[PDB]
Amino acid sequence: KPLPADKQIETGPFLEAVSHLPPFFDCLGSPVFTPIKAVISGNITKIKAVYDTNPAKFRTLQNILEVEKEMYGAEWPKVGATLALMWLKRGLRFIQVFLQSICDGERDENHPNLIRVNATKAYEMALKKYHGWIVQKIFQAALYAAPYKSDFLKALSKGQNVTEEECLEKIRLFLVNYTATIDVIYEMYTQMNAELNYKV
Amino acid sequence: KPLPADKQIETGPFLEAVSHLPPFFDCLGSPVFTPIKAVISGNITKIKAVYDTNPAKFRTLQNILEVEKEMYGAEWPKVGATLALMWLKRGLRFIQVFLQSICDGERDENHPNLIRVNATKAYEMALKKYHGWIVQKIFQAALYAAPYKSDFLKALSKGQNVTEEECLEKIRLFLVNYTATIDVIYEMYTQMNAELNYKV
Ligand SMILES: CCCCCCCCCCCCC/C=C/[C@@H](O)[C@H](CO[C@@H]1O[C@H](CO)[C@H](O)[C@H](OS(=O)(=O)O)[C@H]1O)NC(=O)CCCCCCCCCCC
Ligand SMILES: CCCCCCCCCCCCC/C=C/[C@@H](O)[C@H](CO[C@@H]1O[C@H](CO)[C@H](O)[C@H](OS(=O)(=O)O)[C@H]1O)NC(=O)CCCCCCCCCCC
Ligand SMILES: CCCCCCCCCCCCCCC
Ligand SMILES: CCCCCCCCCCCCCCC
Repeated sequence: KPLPADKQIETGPFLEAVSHLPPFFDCLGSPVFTPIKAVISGNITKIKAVYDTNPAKFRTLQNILEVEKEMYGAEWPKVGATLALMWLKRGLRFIQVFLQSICDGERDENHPNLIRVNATKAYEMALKKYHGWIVQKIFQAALYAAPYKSDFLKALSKGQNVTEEECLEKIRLFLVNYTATIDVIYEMYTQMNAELNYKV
Repeated sequence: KPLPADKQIETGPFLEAVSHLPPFFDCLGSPVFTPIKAVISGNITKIKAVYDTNPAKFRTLQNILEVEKEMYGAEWPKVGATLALMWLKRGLRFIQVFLQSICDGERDENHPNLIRVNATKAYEMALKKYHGWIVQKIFQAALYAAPYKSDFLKALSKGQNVTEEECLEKIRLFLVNYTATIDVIYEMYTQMNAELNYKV
């Protein structure tokens, strides 16, 4: 759904929406992506657990950061749902940049059947800042398991079997409100000084 | 707790016990192990979700396999809690073999400060059969992140700071009922023809 004019992101609906994302990792043709599915689902579960404690107090994502800042003092933002959402958003941004790169026709002219270049750009823009050497090396190894472009687009078409062109048009439309929402989440972290820059 | 004479493993208590395991992965000094934590926690969550549907019908692990065999016909055992426990047990066996290898004094004489040889033996005995090439390569990369032996033993001592010798004695005692329990789970899969041998 489009953002409301005030740009507040309702937590409940957000959680319902993002919970559709992990199952797509089971559509990528490689069990290599199972642990990624699980880590993202863990972030979502942690945010849901906090929300469920008091759905009014945590009605919006903005409320989560505001309330937790007040609740946790010196340990914040490296705590609670603020931390879980900090990581979740990085995964959401990876997906944004990846999909946008594919839709924008970016490709390796000698491997046009792969999506490695798109995944690498997304990784650099969303995650690499926060990863040490061994994690980067595992990402590089995992790229071998990334699906062929055609197979990837087939994972997104609801089985239906449309053309690549039709699939990409649907992704382009999806990206409008998706990108807008992720941008608001990033803005909130920035404006609240809630972003951390430690490496894993 | 020791096995009852009839060797039935009560599901509730089992779930309570195994839920202590994922947090140990956060004590290993490397965020590389977070996705492993998450995958194991996912197995546990899936078994708990089935159990919670009907705690009497699923009172024991044996009941889970028996009931699901009857519930799911041709799709079983690649379904439900049977599948989740099939994978969980492989992780439990890895931990068994790893700990036992350390306790038995197995080491690489030119890297006695590492636990790579112990992890490799555990991997070979518990998981490698079920992993294709890229997953094996990721395991090998991840070994770089494995803690030094001293640090690993410090993760198990409840903070306390005992000698390595004391830590290993405690692990040896732990392994008695742990190994017995995992052996019963493996036996159940074998006797029910519930084991699968597909690779990921
Ligand atoms: C052998 C086969 C298997 C396996 C593995 C293959 C792929 C592995 C990719 C390597 C990169 C991730 C490895 C490490 C991940 C995690 O360590 C980090 C931080 O994870 C966070 O850590 C926090 C504490 O600092 C809290 O515990 C968070 O927990 S919480 O409780 O606060 O919620 C937790 O998520 N998450 C990350 O780096 C985020 C990664 C997002 C990934 C987005 C999709 C990427 C798609 C890539 C396509 C190639
Ligand atoms: C960049 C930094 C990060 C990341 C990654 C580092 C380590 C990665 C290790 C690679 C091996 C695991 C990679 C793949 C894992 C998973 O694909 C498999 C099957 O996973 C199962 O799949 C089933 C469908 O077939 C169901 O979906 C199960 O879901 S369910 O819903 O049925 O419950 C699901 O668990 N589990 C496995 O292979 C089990 C692995 C157990 C591991 C035990 C501890 C190992 C300790 C090793 C010490 C070195
Ligand atoms: C190698 C990276 C894989 C990224 C997984 C993307 C899954 C989410 C895609 C959601 C887009 C839905 C568009 C509707 C057609
Ligand atoms: C590199 C493999 C790491 C294995 C993680 C083991 C965690 C579970 C250990 C439980 C043993 C508890 C003994 C009590 C002192």
